[PDB]
Amino acid sequence: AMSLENVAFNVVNKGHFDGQQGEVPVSIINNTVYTKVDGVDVELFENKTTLPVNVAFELWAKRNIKPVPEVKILNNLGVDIAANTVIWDYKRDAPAHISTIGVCSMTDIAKKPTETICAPLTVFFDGRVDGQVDLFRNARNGVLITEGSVKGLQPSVGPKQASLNGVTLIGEAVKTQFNYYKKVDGVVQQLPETYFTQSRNLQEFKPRSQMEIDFLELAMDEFIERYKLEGYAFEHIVYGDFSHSQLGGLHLLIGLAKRFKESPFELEDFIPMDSTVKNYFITDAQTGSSKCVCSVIDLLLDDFVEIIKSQDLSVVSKVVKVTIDYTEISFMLWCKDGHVETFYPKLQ
Amino acid sequence: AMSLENVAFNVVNKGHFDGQQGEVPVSIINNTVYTKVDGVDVELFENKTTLPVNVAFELWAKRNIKPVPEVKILNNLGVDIAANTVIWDYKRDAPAHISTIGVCSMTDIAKKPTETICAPLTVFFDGRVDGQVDLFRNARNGVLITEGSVKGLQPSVGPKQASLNGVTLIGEAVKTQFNYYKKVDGVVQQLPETYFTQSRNLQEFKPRSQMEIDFLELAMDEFIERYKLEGYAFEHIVYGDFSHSQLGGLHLLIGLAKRFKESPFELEDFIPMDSTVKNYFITDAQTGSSKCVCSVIDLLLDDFVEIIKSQDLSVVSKVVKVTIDYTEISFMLWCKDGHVETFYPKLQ
Amino acid sequence: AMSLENVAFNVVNKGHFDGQQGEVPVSIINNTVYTKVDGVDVELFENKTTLPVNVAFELWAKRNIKPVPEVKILNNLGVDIAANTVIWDYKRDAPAHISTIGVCSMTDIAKKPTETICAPLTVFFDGRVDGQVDLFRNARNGVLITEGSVKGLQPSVGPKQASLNGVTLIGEAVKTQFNYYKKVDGVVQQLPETYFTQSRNLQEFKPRSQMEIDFLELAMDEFIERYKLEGYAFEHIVYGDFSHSQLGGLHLLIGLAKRFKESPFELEDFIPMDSTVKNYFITDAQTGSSKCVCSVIDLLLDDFVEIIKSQDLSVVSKVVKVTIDYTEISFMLWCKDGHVETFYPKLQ
Amino acid sequence: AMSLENVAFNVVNKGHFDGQQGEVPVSIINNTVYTKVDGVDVELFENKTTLPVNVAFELWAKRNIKPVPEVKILNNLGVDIAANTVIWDYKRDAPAHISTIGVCSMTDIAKKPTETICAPLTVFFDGRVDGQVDLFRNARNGVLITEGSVKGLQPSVGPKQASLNGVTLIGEAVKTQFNYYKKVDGVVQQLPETYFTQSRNLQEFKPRSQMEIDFLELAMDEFIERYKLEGYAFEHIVYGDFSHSQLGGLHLLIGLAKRFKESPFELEDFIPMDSTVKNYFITDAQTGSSKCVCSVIDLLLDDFVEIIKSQDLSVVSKVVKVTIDYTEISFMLWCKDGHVETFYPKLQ
Amino acid sequence: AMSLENVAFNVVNKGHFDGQQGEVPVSIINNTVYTKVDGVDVELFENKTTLPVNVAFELWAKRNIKPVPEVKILNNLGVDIAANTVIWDYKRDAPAHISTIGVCSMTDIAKKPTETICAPLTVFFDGRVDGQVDLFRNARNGVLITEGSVKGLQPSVGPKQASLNGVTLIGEAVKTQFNYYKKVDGVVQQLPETYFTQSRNLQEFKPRSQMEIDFLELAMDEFIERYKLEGYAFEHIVYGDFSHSQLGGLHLLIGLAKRFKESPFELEDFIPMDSTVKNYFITDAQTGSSKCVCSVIDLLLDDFVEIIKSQDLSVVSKVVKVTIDYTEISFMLWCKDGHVETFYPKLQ
Ligand SMILES: CC(=O)Nc1cc(C)[nH]n1
Ligand SMILES: CC(=O)Nc1cc(C)[nH]n1
Repeated sequence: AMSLENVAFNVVNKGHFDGQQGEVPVSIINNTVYTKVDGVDVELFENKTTLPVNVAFELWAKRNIKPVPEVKILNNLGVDIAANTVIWDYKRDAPAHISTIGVCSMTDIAKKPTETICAPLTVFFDGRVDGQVDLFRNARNGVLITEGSVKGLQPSVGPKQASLNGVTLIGEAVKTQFNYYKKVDGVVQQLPETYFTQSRNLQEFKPRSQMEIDFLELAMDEFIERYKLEGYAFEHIVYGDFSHSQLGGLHLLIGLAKRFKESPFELEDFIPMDSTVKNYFITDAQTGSSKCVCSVIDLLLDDFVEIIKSQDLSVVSKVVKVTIDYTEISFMLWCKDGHVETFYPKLQ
Repeated sequence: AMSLENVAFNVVNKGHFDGQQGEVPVSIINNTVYTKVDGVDVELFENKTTLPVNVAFELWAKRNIKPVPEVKILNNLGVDIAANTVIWDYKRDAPAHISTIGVCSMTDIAKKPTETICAPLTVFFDGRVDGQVDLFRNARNGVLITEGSVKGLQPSVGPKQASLNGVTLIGEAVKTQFNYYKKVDGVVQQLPETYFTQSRNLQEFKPRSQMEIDFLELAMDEFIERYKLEGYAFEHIVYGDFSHSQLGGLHLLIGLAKRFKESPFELEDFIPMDSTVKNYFITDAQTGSSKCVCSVIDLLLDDFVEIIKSQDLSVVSKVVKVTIDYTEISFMLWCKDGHVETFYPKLQ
Repeated sequence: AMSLENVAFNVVNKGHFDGQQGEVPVSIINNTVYTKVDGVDVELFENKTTLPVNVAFELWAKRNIKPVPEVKILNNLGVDIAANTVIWDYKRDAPAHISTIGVCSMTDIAKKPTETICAPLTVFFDGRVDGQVDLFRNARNGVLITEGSVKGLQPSVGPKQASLNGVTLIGEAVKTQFNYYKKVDGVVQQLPETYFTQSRNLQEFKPRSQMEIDFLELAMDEFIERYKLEGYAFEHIVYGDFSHSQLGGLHLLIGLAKRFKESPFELEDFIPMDSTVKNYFITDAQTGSSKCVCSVIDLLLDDFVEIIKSQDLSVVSKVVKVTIDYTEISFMLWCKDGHVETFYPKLQ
Repeated sequence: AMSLENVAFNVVNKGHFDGQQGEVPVSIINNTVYTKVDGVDVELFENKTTLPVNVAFELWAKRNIKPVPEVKILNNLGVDIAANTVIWDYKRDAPAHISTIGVCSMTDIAKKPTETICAPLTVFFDGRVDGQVDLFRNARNGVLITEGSVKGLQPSVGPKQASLNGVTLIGEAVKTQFNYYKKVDGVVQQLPETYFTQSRNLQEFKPRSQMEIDFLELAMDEFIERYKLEGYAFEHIVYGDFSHSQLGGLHLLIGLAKRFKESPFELEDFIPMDSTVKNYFITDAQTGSSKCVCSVIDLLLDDFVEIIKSQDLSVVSKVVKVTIDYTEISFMLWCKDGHVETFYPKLQ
Repeated sequence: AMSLENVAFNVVNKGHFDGQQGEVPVSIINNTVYTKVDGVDVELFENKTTLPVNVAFELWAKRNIKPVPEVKILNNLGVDIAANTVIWDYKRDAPAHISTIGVCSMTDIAKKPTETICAPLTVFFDGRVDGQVDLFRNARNGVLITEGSVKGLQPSVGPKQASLNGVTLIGEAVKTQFNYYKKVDGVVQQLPETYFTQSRNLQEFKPRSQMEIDFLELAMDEFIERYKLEGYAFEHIVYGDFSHSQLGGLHLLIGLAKRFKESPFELEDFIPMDSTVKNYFITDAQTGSSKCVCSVIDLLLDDFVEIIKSQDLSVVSKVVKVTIDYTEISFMLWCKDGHVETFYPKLQ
């Protein structure tokens, strides 16, 4: 017996949908769900989605509360829908996928991912749930995550981090590093060798290597000297150039983190969604240097150094393609006299 | 197990709330309730009330579908709340009363009208439902309707008409004429002698007496001659004066009905609610004669004639009070040289 | 170059989307689209759909303005989507189908119905548009309408009427009677023998046979005598019984039309959508007789007489299935001593 | 002369409703109130309540701007309505009570708390306002606060802190510690002996005793040794266990504050309201340890130690009831072999 | 070809409107603009203005992204509209001006500021754009900013700071200090000699002189001794008096910044807009001292000291007028026995 009042009862008593029996009084006003608590209305949910308020409330209550892949990974792997769960996208305050399978009567296209309506969609399967590995084997298109070996299936070790209730973390009390598998048209696809983005924040950035510790603690010229980075334009690409009206370079998150500790700046997230490469309209508060579209990627500095040092520097300009988070990221590489001028995630 | 989906199931399958088990998918968008029917959304309800959309939907689904007293009668009798029913006010597209008793968890102040929260409120009791005559006996304040006699209690015969699903009618297949009883502080009141308004429409007006048939069929001067109405200003009060910029008189619905058959006119219902006296901003389309506040009452022409002929015509101006639909209606009576100049429901 | 301003320009200048170049200023406020005309805002569209206002505006502007099958026919034939058109559902003030093909970038699942996304969906094809008969030949699932014959394919003659801009009519200046073809999994189906509903209105009902003329002009007992209908409960089923609180029978639109000419009544369309059988909460204004769920079908009286006269009257109660508008309609048949007691479209 | 424009004038010129004469131009759009300031609209208020925008604006403008009891105290004391003031609930961005007395024409149930409509409600009275102590003496149900002695009335010394414009504080320039009194059915009730919650925040937590200073500065094992807390499960209850997928214990705010200084974590306030015990869906960012419903109380560590040390530890499981903020708080006490296993505010 | 989809394409690809060709799918729901990105809706803009959502979206996309005068300066100079640009007011999340010139078809009153509709309005002109100095010379009313000399026009050196994408800053990589010019009724007006407010924040306040460094680092009595400020009531005016229920003085931002480092407090910005003098409802969290209307100005402490030391202290009370940000600011000066009691920006 699925109902708005039962979903609300579960949120109030269990912190989320937990299949418990019960009902609480609910009032819906505009895009907000309230419940009566001792005569007064208490807000349970504000709809920030393009779905009807009561439908979005139910999908949010039915969100997966285990560590799940970050939405950028699912998107890069072509995931269209999840099997019998909701992957909540905390970057967008919305369900990661339009439709559901066995979750909500309003958004369900099927009750089971074995229904033929699901065959053309890449269904997300979670091996931690009974029967989901078998459902992936029977699925025409799909992405599977597991905590271990699936007999005969060649795995892809994914990122160390996962999203647990919107908190991206590397698990200590829980497992966040999964094996990934993908099928396209009934055929298991070999996932490519890839780098992974680190998913760090500007305000709580922590270094994850000796090189990263040295970047944050050492001065620009001594770091470049220590890591033999002369001629690789790190002064522009990583540290950033704030001397002209147009802000130069600044494409690695660690470079923004170093700058942030000294001088504040505004980052306008004009397409707010989870993605491997992020685009910001940046305004440096100290200098007034700005850039409408500043592409930023959070790679471990060692990974970025390996990528830039593995390029041929004899061409004026060329597209450099790098697999990051399972997707092909195009970078624009500009050279002059055998040295780098700039290297940035190519603005499509 | 009360729920939005269960209320919606009942509306879809039973035409209203009928206590049936079942659920249908629902979507709420702004003030509208939809249900999914074969992949597409179908509108079930548009909220025109000041209550939350899902709460108003439930009270409307739980509306009384038997002939009930017209809201103007309940209001005139001081009814605050109904016992275990919702009197739906079709003039306002809203519940007639703010709160409920044993109807909806969001609006309920009590489950049974015997709860002490109900003692100071005039509760409406319906003798057609088992135990309601007995609950009126135990209630401090209340109004009771019955189809037959109540032992020891003398009845007040109500109007012939009742509202059945928003259609005011005099029943032939159902009883619409009720016996009324009222208690104030545990004491059964003596309800006053009263006239009743006829609750007719302008577009489907039917005469209910030989005098009314004669008013509609005869010319003004011969009707006044036949019923000895000279000096009673019916030319102004009932027929209406459309010769000046300000529309004169026209306070009886039968007079508006007679005019409507010949020439159309606009009636702006600027306070849309059920009331004994209605106020309209009228604009006569043929002449351009108009009046911002034209008070209109639908009395049987014989009743209006009895009222006007029972007045002292020796005073220039005075307030004439008449019990109509159990309430005191003030009329302004203007006389000159022993004859009526005007007589209208006093705009206060 | 598709845009809101271009869609609005087409509506203002062409009465609908006509592929014309141009832009007009637009303002969107809540669910309404306005355009500036000489300094003031003029309403172009009010969104009554569950889609975003600008998306619904575009689909409505791009509606098919030729006579098209009534939505009840398309639904009964399992149509999921239309090829390169929008079938506007005027009963719901919304698009008949969730998604589009080659119509609007927000709702398109494909640009051409030959895309593999369309293969599992029953696509509606219109033989009056070039290449659509050929696209039906290549489609896995679909419904085709034509004005003439299709080589090798045997046709199913559809209803005489079609919907032209929301007006259901039998064409004189345009063709409204189509040949129907349907394919399921690449195989041209044999469409079943079917009756068709007449799609008439209560307020403008016209008889379409001598029997129907006789039903409307003759008295109940002489019509039943003339057409040898004794023992078939037409007094209850067709004419209606208004003598008890629950309105008896009244399931044929012609019976409601005959009643409507004499006495008015309220029909509450509680599931407002196009369907072969309609359900109304009816309240007879004259008697006060009412029914929460009164199923009404508009069959030609001759067709209804053929159906009822082709039934075995020896069973107390049974389900009678009749193909109407290509769908299986279940009727409940109740008999006693070899005569009909009642026969109604089964409320399920 | 109460008006929207006058309320807006007071907000603009006095910072709140101050009974001043004047009007400013106002525009209402959706749930926001604006005023024209030199040709442009400036936002004065955004309605986050379930009341109409103009009504909520007026109640917020008419909010009590003196230190008042925290809403959790008023709720625990059964307060239904306030006499001639609005207690604004800053946790909910809404009025603490549905109705008013002598405040706003839309929400007023009475002008004076002596009206019989108020007799069944527990009215809040403020002794700092002339005549309110006398109104409490005449009230059938009520809660009174005073800054001093009321002759013959036995007082209850309340918490040190009060809310002043949504800032909970212990007054230095103003008095925040009141005497509390309560009446139920005309009878003055003896308020129970109680502990009080400290109303601290996680981000600005300050210790209020030597034990609390020692908890925050000392390591877990030396604090437990110093205060003889061996066998009382403080490692689980207060410090928290982050080693398993389900976060263990962590029910005292001081324990969360200590953790917060070292590692950040997410606290989802899924029922956002003021209450003695708060429930959070917690996700520890460092470990990934989480709990859907983690009940947290802010007791002074000395008070919590007194409570836990005053319990019999010979039973496996039992409900321990403790008066906190005038209300009975149930705790679940789990013991094994004479030692505590867990002790938490019982999830109802 | 201006369109909603083209504006959205520019925002997605260029970070703002940049005149680029292209379209992206857009959905408008209530007051939010979304775009489809790989099947899911991503929020591009939330309308906080009183304009229609699509119109506000376009004006925000077309905002001036160069350093522009702060809105408080434009308002103080009487600016009504901008020539061929939108000055976005980040304090109000809205356009600084109601109408536009050559920007958006919905808000344009003209395409060029030379149109006679513009003659009575004070048009803002930007000398950094070709032809704008000439348009100011031809304009009847206007305000011009330049980065240099305009032949024959006497300049006014404006504030050092400008707003760049809502970040107020003193430019290093860009010029933020402009020359200002104003015309009223075809006549160039001499701008008055003025002080400028410093436009600092409470949370990131930095001193801009040795006196300001000394105010923040020295104790109250030694700063007053060092700068010979005895008898000038800085203890009240600048430092603030938190000893009584009504918070005394505290009218200089530097005084609030000094207090903020020690004890937190709530500043309610009840008229949220950019202005030379700001009014806050302040509540000191430590003491509970509060003031409904606390006028605060951010003057450099040296400028405030010069103003207060340039006043005659022999009158009990008088209005002191000071030009600040080109506007006349009235201050109330209260003296006793030749010493200052209080000096505050006069509450109108
Ligand atoms: C006070 C009171 O007598 N109420 C009654 C009596 C009866 C017979 N019905 N209701
Ligand atoms: C399967 C199939 O034969 N479809 C056809 C054939 C023709 C002549 N039209 N459509």
